[PDB]
Amino acid sequence: AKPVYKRILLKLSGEALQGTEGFGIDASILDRMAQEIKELVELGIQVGVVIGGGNLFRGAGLAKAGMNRVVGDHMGMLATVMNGLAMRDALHRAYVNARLMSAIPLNGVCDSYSWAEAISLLRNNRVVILSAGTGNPFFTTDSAACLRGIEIEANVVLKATKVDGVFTADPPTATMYEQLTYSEVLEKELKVMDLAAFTLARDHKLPIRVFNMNKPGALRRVVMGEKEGTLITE
Amino acid sequence: TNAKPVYKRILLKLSGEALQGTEFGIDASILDRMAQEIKELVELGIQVGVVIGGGNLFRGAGLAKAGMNRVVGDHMGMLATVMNGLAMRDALHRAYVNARLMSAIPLNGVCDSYSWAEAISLLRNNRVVILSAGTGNPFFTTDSAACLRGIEIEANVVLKATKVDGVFTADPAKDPTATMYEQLTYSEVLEKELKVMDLAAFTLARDHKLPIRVFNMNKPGALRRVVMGEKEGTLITE
Amino acid sequence: TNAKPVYKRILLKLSGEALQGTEFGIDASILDRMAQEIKELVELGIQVGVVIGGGNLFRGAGLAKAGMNRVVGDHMGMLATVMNGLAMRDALHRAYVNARLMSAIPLNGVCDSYSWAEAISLLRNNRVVILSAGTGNPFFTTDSAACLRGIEIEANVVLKATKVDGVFTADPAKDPTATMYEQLTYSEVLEKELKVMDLAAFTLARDHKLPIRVFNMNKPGALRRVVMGEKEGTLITE
Amino acid sequence: AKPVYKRILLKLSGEALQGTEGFGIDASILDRMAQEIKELVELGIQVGVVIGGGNLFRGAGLAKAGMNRVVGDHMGMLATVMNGLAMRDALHRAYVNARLMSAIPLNGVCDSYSWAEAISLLRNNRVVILSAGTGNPFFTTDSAACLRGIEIEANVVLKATKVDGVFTADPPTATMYEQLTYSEVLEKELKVMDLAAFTLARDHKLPIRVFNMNKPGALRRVVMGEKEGTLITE
Amino acid sequence: AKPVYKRILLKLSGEALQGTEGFGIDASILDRMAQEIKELVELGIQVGVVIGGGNLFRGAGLAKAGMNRVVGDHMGMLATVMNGLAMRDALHRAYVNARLMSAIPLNGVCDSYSWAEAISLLRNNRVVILSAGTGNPFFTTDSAACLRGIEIEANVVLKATKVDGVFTADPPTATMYEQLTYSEVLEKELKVMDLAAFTLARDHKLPIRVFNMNKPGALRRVVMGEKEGTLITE
Amino acid sequence: TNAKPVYKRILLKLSGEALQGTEFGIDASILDRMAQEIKELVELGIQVGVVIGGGNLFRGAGLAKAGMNRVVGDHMGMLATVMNGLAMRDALHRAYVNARLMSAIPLNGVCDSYSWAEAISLLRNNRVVILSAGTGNPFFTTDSAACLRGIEIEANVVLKATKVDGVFTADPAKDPTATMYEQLTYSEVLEKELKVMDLAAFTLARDHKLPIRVFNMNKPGALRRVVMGEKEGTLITE
Ligand SMILES: O=c1ccn([C@@H]2O[C@H](COP(=O)(O)O)[C@@H](O)[C@H]2O)c(=O)[nH]1
Ligand SMILES: O=c1ccn([C@@H]2O[C@H](COP(=O)(O)O)[C@@H](O)[C@H]2O)c(=O)[nH]1
Ligand SMILES: O=c1ccn([C@@H]2O[C@H](COP(=O)(O)O)[C@@H](O)[C@H]2O)c(=O)[nH]1
Ligand SMILES: O=c1ccn([C@@H]2O[C@H](COP(=O)(O)O)[C@@H](O)[C@H]2O)c(=O)[nH]1
Ligand SMILES: O=c1ccn([C@@H]2O[C@H](COP(=O)(O)O)[C@@H](O)[C@H]2O)c(=O)[nH]1
Ligand SMILES: O=c1ccn([C@@H]2O[C@H](COP(=O)(O)O)[C@@H](O)[C@H]2O)c(=O)[nH]1
Repeated sequence: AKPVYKRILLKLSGEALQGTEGFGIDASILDRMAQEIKELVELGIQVGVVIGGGNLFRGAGLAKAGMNRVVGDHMGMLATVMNGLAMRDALHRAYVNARLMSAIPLNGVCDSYSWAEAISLLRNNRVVILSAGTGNPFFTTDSAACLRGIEIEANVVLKATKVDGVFTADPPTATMYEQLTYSEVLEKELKVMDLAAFTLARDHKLPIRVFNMNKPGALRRVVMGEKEGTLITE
Repeated sequence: TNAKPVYKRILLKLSGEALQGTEFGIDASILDRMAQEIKELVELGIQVGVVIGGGNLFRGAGLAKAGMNRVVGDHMGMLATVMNGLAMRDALHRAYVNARLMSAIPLNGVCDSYSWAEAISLLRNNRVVILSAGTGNPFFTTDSAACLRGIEIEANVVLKATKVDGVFTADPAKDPTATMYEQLTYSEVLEKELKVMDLAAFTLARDHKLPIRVFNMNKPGALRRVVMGEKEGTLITE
Repeated sequence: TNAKPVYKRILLKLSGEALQGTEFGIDASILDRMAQEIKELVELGIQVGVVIGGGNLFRGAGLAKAGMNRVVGDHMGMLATVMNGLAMRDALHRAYVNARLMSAIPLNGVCDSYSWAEAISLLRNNRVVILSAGTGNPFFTTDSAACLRGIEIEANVVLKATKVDGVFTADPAKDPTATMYEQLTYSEVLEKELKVMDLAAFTLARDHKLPIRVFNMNKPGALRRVVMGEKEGTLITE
Repeated sequence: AKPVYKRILLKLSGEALQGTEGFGIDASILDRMAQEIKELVELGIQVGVVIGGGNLFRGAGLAKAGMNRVVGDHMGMLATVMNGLAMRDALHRAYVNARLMSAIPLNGVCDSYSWAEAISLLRNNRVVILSAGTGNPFFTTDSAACLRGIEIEANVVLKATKVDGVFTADPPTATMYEQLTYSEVLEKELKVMDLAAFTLARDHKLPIRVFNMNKPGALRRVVMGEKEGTLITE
Repeated sequence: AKPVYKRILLKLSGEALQGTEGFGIDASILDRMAQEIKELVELGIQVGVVIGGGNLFRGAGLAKAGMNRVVGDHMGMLATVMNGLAMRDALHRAYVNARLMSAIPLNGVCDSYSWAEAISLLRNNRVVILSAGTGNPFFTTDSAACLRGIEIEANVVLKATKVDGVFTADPPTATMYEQLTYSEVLEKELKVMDLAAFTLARDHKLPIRVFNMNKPGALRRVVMGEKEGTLITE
Repeated sequence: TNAKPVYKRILLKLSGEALQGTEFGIDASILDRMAQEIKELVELGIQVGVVIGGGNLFRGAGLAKAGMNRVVGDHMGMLATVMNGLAMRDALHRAYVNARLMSAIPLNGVCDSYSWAEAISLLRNNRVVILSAGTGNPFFTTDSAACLRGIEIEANVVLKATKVDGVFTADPAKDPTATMYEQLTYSEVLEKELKVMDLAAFTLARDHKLPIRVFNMNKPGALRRVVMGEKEGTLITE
């Protein structure tokens, strides 16, 4: 029983790093993720990680309050660097080789995203954390996850949510799909990331796997080709 | 009326805490009000350098206790100040106030990299200069950056904006015996072991005779009072 | 005469193709003419942001088919836009037009690194701002950058300068049935599956109600016609 | 029969990468060069590569058309980065470790030229591609080839041209020299790169070898000390 | 007899690199230091080096002459980069893997200080040279030595002076202490670096060892836990 | 009186040696005087670009003989020019002269990164532009940078400021037969094998017809004499 993927693009939503308070970053979750990612690295799986920032700031949210949307999005991107920073540290303290890259240059703190460098790091079994998403306002980290996934030629984009997967509707009667095609998602107007991102993933045939990052072992199951979450291909 | 400001150039240190205003994150309404108060100083001809905190988001020390490497915790803290500096600058722009955001740690694209020469030139041109990422080094606080930058830009005084009317004998929101002084010397702040800033900062401010006035920025118009020379906060001189 | 421009700020997207003008490379005479036309807009008080293409030199997709890694192909394409931006800026300077070249990917020394705050400040100061390297990311086109930057700088409209009078029903130089519309809605450009820009861009322009006018830049004075509100090209609105 | 050089500075003229049309970049040529350079790397030869840009833009040429010479030269230098980019990729797809450096910082795309880094890469058998020449206008990549050659202490500068070597005149009667001294080149006013470059190579005793990059195996022959092209020393 | 420290922060004062003239940099001293540091690296000791600049420029000194103190300090910091440059080279010519980092970004010349990178280099037995001190005016390299020492979690800060150690007064009757506590230093107003630095080292319990860098083998003795110089702890 | 400068834009190359003035390091009083002389040129409407040497601190070649790798020696030399550029800029600021320090090798924070477009814009705005780190490449001297930058900014002339009245037949402080010419052609400087600059530089200046005037900057007012067209130093033209 060997893993089913060689290189993956793990997308961690920012809310996944929140404690009970539903804000900031929660050490315990980060520490557990480091252990789960550690296991994948040992399993020979190359891991690229795109991290969210919504647990701190959402540009759109700041804009409604009156702020210029672009500055709000810059803050949001910065927030992802903060999460990337905390995640990288959790990885290092777990003795996992990891490099934090940023689409927005932040000398000293981490390194600027570099495709060539990124590929070289992955081939050398370094966990590469991609922060600041796409580097542009008006986008989400989901778009960065798909863009970076395509860029590093990941076998799949693993979207870690707080739910088991894709449901017929936000789960009383709602059931969970095990597999879907981009066509069926759109057709039924199912909820799987932002349209710009999904569309991007579709046009490039980047398969997506929606799974629950709170269910311990879920991540491992997904890479081991075991029944877990929903697969989106076609 | 007829009165004129007592300072020509100041280093205003906006504490992160004071940017919270209930519920963490940033309180838009507070930022919007500060932009109006700073706007008034600019119009009054006062050159303003602003060092902003980040404790309303992250404190390295706090993150370290949770297990994180202290240096990475401080880097996050410094980044948090850039986030506040970003929000503050925007509030300034939307209030039609010319402002630049400089960062101790280069984050090119989102804001300027701190530059002393540039900073002086901007201040002389009546641009509000926001200094973020504090000193750029871990193991320090923005209070140290406020004193360092204040000395660097040759500010006439460092105005520490906080949530308390001044320098108390103990945290007023936790100790009912809390009492604040209206005047203190660098010395008295050493014998009375009073809290103003981390000794590292204070000492720097002392050796260079940089006066410090602590006031509450939650008090609308308090900053203006300070600048006009009216009874507000705690003055700390030699 | 008596007429005034209908736009105060525009995002002009100069397609690489239109910079070819026979024989690949860049056609000096075309650049020189564009500088004169843009010069006129600046004098008319119109703030101009320019997103320039690179397909007259390299197209990532094209390089990929030849065997190159798509990402490196797109990086070359983006660099190609910087080359055009460089030539265009120079044409602007030699025409005595204040202009800045910003690049999505920092190439410090040769040109400025794109900065939103800086860009707005330059536009307000009547500086022509040239945006190169498009969005800075592979898998996108400059058309996406034109829409993104247009939204970013709050342009009143995106003017797509091409080699055809407007949005045809098919490539006019290859299909004799080719016909262009004078008006279309984001919707009609979806039902009629008409070609304007990559859906990625268009969609962005739609969600933000950024109007788009496609015109031929090979037509001397066509840009001026657009800006003055005269019949030219294809207008795409909501 | 082992190679005769340990570290070399390979100078590829921009026109060498042009297809039949005599413009842009031709995949096939790049792909073949990657194979030839691959062989040198395996032979233990450390390779530094200075690439031209004249197959895209020549500052002087742009200036005559009316452009400011400095901007024309900046475009020319950028053109070399484009070639460096394509060449590096050809190297990677041929499974050859290679790093593209630039005298003009281009964050993300490639790395900024760094002498220390360059030496370290060469010692680690990484092909180092130097683009943007000297970084200054009013110079040619030939000057960069000599400057970088001296900098990395290359044993020789291999100037790859479309000709077998140095002739008595641009080859009907013209014959090819097998060896020359800097003195004889100047004396007879022979055509071997720009004066600024040649002079630089002379003052530092940087030997030069002019050879035909279109003649398959020529490069290998030159490094194997076999009769090929012209040698310039003294 | 194995060494007593694993990672150290070696602080070289700028005057230690001066020749007889008492100015500039003296090759011979640099060459000897490279040999002594080489030995530590081979002994498995991870070495971080903070270098001074007072052998070239002191901001305070330039200020008295009329210059703006900040610009004077920038020159002073630059001076440390010059020493760092010369020291790194001495290390490379002695075949010691070394990287020069700077708190003030100096593209091409060396690398910008990076904590993560620094730790990674030390773990890989690379001598890391930290120049431009803290990067801020109004500080000394002694403060940088303590700050960087704490940052890289060095076991001790070795302050190399022109004296055997800490004396009761600048050595006729003055005697040398073998061990002191931060409290006794302050209490007796003993001379051990700047207050800002010492205080910093104290608050973090960073032990300090003052020793003579001119006494050949002194450095080795200190790392071998042999009687040498003064220890400052508590 | 009634006289006007003969140059509109010059490239002033301040040799490191001339910054020594007894005892190595920099002589504050010399820097202060130069600031006053340059101040006068700026007021006279003359645009000034300044390329500064570093030999008063480090010479790569010199360091190499001692055993250091030549490239690292040259990097130190270039850094030395940044140190002089820093001191010179400050002397200019304290003399109330608008000045920018640009460096061939980016040292962001302490000074601007050299930028041709920026440089021209600064000169046109009467800012003294100081160019440090010479050409940015090892194996060259600041004399080459002076000629290169001079050509780049289209200076009317390169003024080589040294410690000798002009171009002598041999080092005047070591050879008593030393004699200087008042006029020379690029050719004569080749047949007479006279010393002005490294052939690499000179040749560049020749091919572009960049005139060169060598004068002593230890002579108070000599720079002004040159600019006013009065007998001073050695003129080297075609
Ligand atoms: O490429 C990107 C990615 C994210 N964001 C901003 O950063 C936040 C990151 O949070 P999220 O993607 O986790 O929701 C977003 O809300 C948004 O404001 C962008 O502007 N661009
Ligand atoms: O020079 C500085 C300034 C701030 N900080 C960090 O960033 C936070 C900024 O918030 P504050 O407590 O200064 O408001 C601090 O808690 C600290 O962790 C530093 O590391 N260095
Ligand atoms: O955001 C962008 C913009 C452009 N390009 C690349 O650069 C070329 C720019 O030319 P154009 O086709 O947009 O004119 C494209 O073909 C493409 O390969 C990108 O990778 N990303
Ligand atoms: O250091 C250099 C090297 C090249 N170039 C420019 O870039 C082009 C590169 O092409 P070439 O050297 O292959 O002819 C030149 O024509 C020239 O315009 C420079 O300005 N400086
Ligand atoms: O963080 C630092 C370290 C040093 N210096 C300056 O650089 C010189 C370095 O020499 P020293 O620390 O060896 O005395 C100091 O004199 C001072 O002017 C600073 O401004 N900040
Ligand atoms: O383009 C340049 C300019 C200067 N230098 C170095 O820096 C020193 C600058 O001093 P100078 O002799 O030009 O005054 C030179 O000795 C040399 O080692 C270079 O490497 N390249």
